[PDB]
Amino acid sequence: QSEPELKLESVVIVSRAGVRAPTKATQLMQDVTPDAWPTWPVKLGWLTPRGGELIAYLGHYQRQRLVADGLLAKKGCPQSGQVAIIADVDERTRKTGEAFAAGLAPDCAITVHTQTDTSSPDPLFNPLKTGVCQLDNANVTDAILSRAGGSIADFTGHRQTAFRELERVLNFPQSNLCLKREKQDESCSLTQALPSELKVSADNVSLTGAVSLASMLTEIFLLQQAQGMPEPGWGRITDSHQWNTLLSLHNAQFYLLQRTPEVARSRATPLLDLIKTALTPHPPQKQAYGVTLPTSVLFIAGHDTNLANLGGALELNWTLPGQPDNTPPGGELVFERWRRLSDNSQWIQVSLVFQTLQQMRDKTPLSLNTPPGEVKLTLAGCEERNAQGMCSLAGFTQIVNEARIPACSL
Ligand SMILES: O=P(O)(O)O[C@H]1[C@H](OP(=O)(O)O)[C@@H](OP(=O)(O)O)[C@H](OP(=O)(O)O)[C@@H](OP(=O)(O)O)[C@H]1OP(=O)(O)O
Ligand SMILES: [Hg+2]
Ligand SMILES: [Hg+2]
Ligand SMILES: [Hg+2]
Ligand SMILES: [Hg+2]
Repeated sequence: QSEPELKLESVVIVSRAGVRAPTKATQLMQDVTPDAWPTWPVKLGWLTPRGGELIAYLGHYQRQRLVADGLLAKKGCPQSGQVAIIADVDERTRKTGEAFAAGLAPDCAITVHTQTDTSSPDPLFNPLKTGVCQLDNANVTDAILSRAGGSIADFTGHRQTAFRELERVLNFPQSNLCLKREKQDESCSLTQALPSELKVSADNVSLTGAVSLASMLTEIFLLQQAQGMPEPGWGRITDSHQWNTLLSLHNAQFYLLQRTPEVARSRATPLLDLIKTALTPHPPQKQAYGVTLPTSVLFIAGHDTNLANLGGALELNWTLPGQPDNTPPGGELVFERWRRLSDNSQWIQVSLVFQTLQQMRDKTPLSLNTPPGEVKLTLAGCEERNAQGMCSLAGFTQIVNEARIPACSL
């Protein structure tokens, strides 16, 4: 029987938090629709129990997957430290780490380590906001505008079809924002009523107006769907095409603010350092978060911006068949180090593991038989590859060292 020529030696999963209630409920959100937003079973921004179950499924899947690759034992709790879990201080990320452990090894109580000070943000997930490093305002401004085609106006102008789809879903024409508008000489328009401007500072970047609103609203519609609510978008979202059109507004914002290299590299450096050190073979030692690296499996509960920052920084591009959100709740950026038995050389494979929107809607349990979606990624900047398209450890290490911003390391 043909035997595998590669042996899995280490896995690093950067995961976005699972399904959660929208993070805010502003007046603007109510003014763009005459309808009422459906309420959620948990506080704003918190993980819903269904979201935890969905993450638990991925945890269950990963356990089966890793067992077949012989990295984890089929029975019992993983050895001490064999599995390490790190999470951002947010309630949803902490709970996502807990839901993953529960699914990976039920009743095994794998600790979910976070920064000790839980009332302060963790720079690992955003060194910009905590002041670890700064963005070059002038350079970032030019890079974002450049990728926008010169202006936000031209950017949004190319996505009016998607904006009109959102307006339709919101029944925008019959909203307070529309009715109480004075310049009623022209038709009501989200992009016109809320001009979008690029804001750039040393610690942050943002798009005001319709761009950021549309990006948040469409994500909420996705959240309603994944949460299993009766009629997302008030029943006005009836087919896959509409889902894609709507979410494209969401992916569009991330393309500008989170994938742009001038922002991504800085914002992803701490995570790049962690990932590299965890994937690089070396003597174990209690490190950051009280975790010992390297180890078999490291699961990091982060956010969608983290996945996008890492994609931009590593030049990893992807689209997820069945999932309109490129960085969906529970989505996992998976890094694996495989050793080639023939010569003991080290290789790194990157992929994006995720649940399709329907698998979230139907809350379908996962397993090797019913696996979640998975896309094998290709590091666009890697030259030295093996038969299976993986990048050599040296190649990967070169890519990370050139991408990271030293000034942003922790
Ligand atoms: O960590 P927070 O301070 O609570 O900020 C959150 C978080 O963004 P980050 O990646 O910067 O952490 C959400 O991302 P997830 O944790 O869900 O992965 C994002 O939600 P979306 O981008 O998916 O919509 C949301 O933004 P939003 O206003 O659209 O809810 C945003 O909140 P802020 O805009 O206030 O920073
Ligand atoms: Hg800890
Ligand atoms: Hg280490
Ligand atoms: Hg996202
Ligand atoms: Hg998202």
